[PDB]
Amino acid sequence: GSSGSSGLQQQEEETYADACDEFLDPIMSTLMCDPVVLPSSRVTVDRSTIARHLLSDQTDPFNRSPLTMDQIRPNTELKEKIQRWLAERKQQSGPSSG
Repeated sequence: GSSGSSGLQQQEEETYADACDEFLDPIMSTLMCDPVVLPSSRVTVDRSTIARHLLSDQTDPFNRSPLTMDQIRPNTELKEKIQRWLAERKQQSGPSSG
């Protein structure tokens, strides 16, 4: 349990204020974990960001043409870049216990 001025989580979860547009979603404006390349609009969007748009109208949010989950492909060229930054960004100054 708690002891004094403690807590599990006080709202919010993350805070990416140092990511380039290449990683940030064009619509969600947030970090992209699974960026999919749209073969229609040629735009990079999260695999989940597109799914929400392919719920009632299976098409592109920009091109507005025939599009589906099978059409969109995973942006490996970008995903590989996110792994390099997400791993490099975690540098910090250096803990100190002693």
